[PDB]
Amino acid sequence: TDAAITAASDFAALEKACAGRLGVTLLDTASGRRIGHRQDERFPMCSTFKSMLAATVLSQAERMPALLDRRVPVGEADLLSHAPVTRRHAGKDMTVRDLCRATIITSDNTAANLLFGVVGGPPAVTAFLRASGDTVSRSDRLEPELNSFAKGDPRDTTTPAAMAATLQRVVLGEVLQPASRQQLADWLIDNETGDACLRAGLGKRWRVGDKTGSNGEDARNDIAVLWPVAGGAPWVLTAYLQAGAISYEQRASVLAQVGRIADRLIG
Amino acid sequence: TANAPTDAAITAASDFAALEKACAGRLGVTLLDTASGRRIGHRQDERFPMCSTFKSMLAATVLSQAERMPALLDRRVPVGEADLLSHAPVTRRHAGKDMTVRDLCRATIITSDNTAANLLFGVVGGPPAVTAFLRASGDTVSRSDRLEPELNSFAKGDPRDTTTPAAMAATLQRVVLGEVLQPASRQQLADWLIDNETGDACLRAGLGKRWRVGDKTGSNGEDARNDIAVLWPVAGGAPWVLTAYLQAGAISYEQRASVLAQVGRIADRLIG
Repeated sequence: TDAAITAASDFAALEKACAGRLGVTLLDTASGRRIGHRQDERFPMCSTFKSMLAATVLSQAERMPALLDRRVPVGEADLLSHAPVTRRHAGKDMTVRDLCRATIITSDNTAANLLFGVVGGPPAVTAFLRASGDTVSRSDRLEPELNSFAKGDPRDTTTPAAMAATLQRVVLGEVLQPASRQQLADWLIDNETGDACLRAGLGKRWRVGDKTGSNGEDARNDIAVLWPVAGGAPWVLTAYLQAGAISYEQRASVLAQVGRIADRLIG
Repeated sequence: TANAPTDAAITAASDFAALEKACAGRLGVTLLDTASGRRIGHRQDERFPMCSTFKSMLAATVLSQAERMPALLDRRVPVGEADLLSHAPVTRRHAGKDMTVRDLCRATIITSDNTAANLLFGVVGGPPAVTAFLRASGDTVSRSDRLEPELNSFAKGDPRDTTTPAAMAATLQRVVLGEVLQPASRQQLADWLIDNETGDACLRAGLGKRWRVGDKTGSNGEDARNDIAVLWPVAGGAPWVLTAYLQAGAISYEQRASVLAQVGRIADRLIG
């Protein structure tokens, strides 16, 4: 129940309260120390992969800067469910840069597929991940098929620990040039879809950038970079959950509770 | 001339003059057919406060300068706690760090963000740079004079930060649809207008599905509520421009939006 979610003082109790499978990594970027729960098990990325699709675009634009201003057409036939920004531009076109922003802050699925076309598909995103040092996460399909998950099928999956290390390297490290990583961070900070997830459980001391993901079966995820507003080293927090026995809304509550527990662990 | 305006009298009005009488206000409208140049309207040459509608031209000014220094759009500007104003829905998230000029442009068009507008004035040379851009584009009427939030103040006979419906309609045509900016600039500006999030209850509420609409609103805490828009026919054809400026202090803030929605309904009937 809702009461059991709210009473949970550690990740195992939280997982038991929703009868699900929860994967979490909390990473202190100053020390490299991590606090995890099932952090090496695979979970479907769902829309959390869009953060790295955008990063792949920025990385390609470092060698061809006009790429971000290139315009790609949006057709009525390309519209998928949940395409809030691209739907306004059907019959005309959008810049690659505005497609990146849209796919991160509203999770627009049509934007994502158009950007896959621009960067060279799931192999391009996988190549960027490997190049960045991540040998675990992988992109294999487009929207909306990538949201499918089956135990033992590693397509479009990551682990909480791998994704936390990758967020650190790509958003905070040297994989991208400073201008590119700052643009990516700003999009994560402007995210609109995560207000009921990790952000709901985190206190005012953090500036948060995050990207959510979900599918229609049982998965609800949120990955985040937390910058201390007062200054200091950021933390990274990834949270992946599969819990088919509770409602969509209750899955957000579980993620909010992850944020509350994490905030206590950092102190 | 209404002694006690109601929602019902507003939605019953079928022409601009009757709509003005129903809300006991002062309404300025210009509906411009870009293919023939003809205009239909009301008080088209009287001055009204721009309020936030000027941001469309602040963004156009930035783009015009960036055509000559392209790195300008990627320059990052710090957002300080001290820069934050009451309406800062996007810049509040970035206080203590910085934002690109391009993202500040986006924020000031599609939200109520006033801090973004002041940071951008710092980059371009202030209100005088916006006025100079307007003059070079052929507008001899519109003028930018003050920073936020003072520019939203209006007094009869004080022309600071004002325009007229006819002047702004012509300027929107030249800037959004014409050759004042380079194609890539004008398309970026159109896309920001199309993405606007503050105007759902204003002109858009009165306009039918046959139009793709970009718009920019503006209002103050006294009696002004405005919305300027470019209407592209989804099926294809020539766009129309519609500017609407309202002062109506006898009705509530929410009812001022209803008056603009009714302008939209009337206009849609007039275009046929």
